[PDB]
Amino acid sequence: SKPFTLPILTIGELSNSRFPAPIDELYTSPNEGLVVQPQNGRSTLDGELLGTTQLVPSNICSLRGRINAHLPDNQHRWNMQVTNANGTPFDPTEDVPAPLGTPDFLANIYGVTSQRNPDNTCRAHDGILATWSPKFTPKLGSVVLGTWEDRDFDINQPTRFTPVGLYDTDHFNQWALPNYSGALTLNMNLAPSVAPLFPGEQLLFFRSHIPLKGGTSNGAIDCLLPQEWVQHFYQESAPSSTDVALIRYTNPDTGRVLFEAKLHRQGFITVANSGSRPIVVPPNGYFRFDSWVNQFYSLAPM
Amino acid sequence: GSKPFTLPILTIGELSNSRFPAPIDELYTSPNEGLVVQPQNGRSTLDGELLGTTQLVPSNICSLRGRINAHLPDNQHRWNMQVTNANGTPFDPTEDVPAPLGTPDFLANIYGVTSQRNPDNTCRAHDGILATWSPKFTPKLGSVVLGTWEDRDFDINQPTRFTPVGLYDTDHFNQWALPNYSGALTLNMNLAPSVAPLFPGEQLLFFRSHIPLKGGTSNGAIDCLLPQEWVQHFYQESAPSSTDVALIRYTNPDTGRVLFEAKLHRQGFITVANSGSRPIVVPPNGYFRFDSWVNQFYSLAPM
Repeated sequence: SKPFTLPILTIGELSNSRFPAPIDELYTSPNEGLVVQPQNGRSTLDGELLGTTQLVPSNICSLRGRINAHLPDNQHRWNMQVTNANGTPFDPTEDVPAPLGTPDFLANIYGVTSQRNPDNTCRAHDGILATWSPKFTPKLGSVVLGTWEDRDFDINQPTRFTPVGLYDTDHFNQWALPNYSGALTLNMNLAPSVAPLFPGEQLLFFRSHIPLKGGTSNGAIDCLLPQEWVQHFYQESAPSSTDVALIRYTNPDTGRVLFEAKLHRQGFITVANSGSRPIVVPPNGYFRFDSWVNQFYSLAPM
Repeated sequence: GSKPFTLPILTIGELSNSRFPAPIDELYTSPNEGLVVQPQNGRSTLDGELLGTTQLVPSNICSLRGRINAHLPDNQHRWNMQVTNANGTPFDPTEDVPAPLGTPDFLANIYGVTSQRNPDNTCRAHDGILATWSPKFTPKLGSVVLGTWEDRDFDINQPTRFTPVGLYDTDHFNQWALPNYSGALTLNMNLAPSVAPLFPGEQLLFFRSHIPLKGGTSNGAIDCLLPQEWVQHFYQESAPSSTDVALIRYTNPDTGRVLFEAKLHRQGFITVANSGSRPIVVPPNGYFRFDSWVNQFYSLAPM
């Protein structure tokens, strides 16, 4: 078989796969009572992308298309038809939950909506992508973008939303999926929920504290795999010999090993740990693949 | 045996700009008559030695982070920021880089958002400008100025980050003009070298993005020598280069149909046999594949 590998990347060299941001720390938590089912940053270990996951980092939580209308309310809102990169409208019959890169959490996402016309005249206005809105219907090919009172966009010109962070904390829940087709509809083609199946284990996350325009929050976005691991597995396509890869967080200069973890075939990590805490790792260290083990493998407790 | 050199399996719609956070929109070639082409982001040798200000994390391209340390005494709503490493230690100007890694490598009014989060999780963010042409843009000395608008304030000595979005306007915009990383009347140091064709009848080939512009008229073109994914691939692979020039061919893997060929130079840039300034259209499913080690005297099939 083509041997399985992880990329040689320290924590300061990793990116979040659910929001455009550097990884700030590793984190573990029980997430009691919640369903953990992110749709970005989802890949099998042998490189099959899942959910809404795609490879281009600047397309994470970005959508593009053409603005088609200014809405007749007092909220300064603009409807956008979502397109592919070639300008063709999104096809709702594609077996994805939503256009690739669509945000996978409820929030008021602060960002900038920009346009460039064929004659190279441009405009951009900061504002909000409300992923909880009844008119957030990206699987139907349309979303609404907000800005402020005095701002206009051009109808039917190429349009892009660049995400920046959270506008505020209203509606923010990183583990609540949007209704990709709007109210009273079921999401489809989802990457499965993930949970520890072995006793004494918790998920391990790659955490970013993303920007927040106003309010009080740690802004935590937890991904199952950093974007670089998604990219690596996609390129490598190494066969998964068992359901679980044993990985160890290692300092390459001294060989000192900090802890060990289970990297599951479906693309997430578990550790033997209790409670919600940040993990501190050596700045020069990174996970190394050790061996393929079985699901009942007992990890050394952190 | 030596590890074979390879390019990643990535179509043009799967590539990223290495000089600005943006997808690649097209390939582009140009003689760039009379200009010195010397970008500092998106620079790597084929064997994976990063050069200039190049670093691996895509969301850190044209970002700076640190701690705001002063509100400046004019009507311009400008804030001085001490640049830091991720752990909060100040940037060390004696590091043999031109500037902190990921620092912008072109003159512009860059539109973005400056955000803060205090230890007690209280936050604030305000849009505004990073003016890389300003006398106060001195990232190699560990400080830059950030603008916002009236009656917007930041906390002194709290963690701060600038997220770039695009161009604020076109004033001072020149993608091939390097900043003065240490300010007025200083020389830039530790630069990745300028690049140009070495063989007659060739031009550079660029991976081009049209980045956002807040107001004005411009195609917003940012041309990189290597997409960010190729920088990332070479860094991981570290395959030794057998000669100074790799012959690469833009190929559709479904049919084997080859569109054109190019030279991928050891120092990390591409040339093609072409004349004139024009975008290039490629098959959506195609990508460059490494064909063979040639050398600089290899005569390319004309595009």
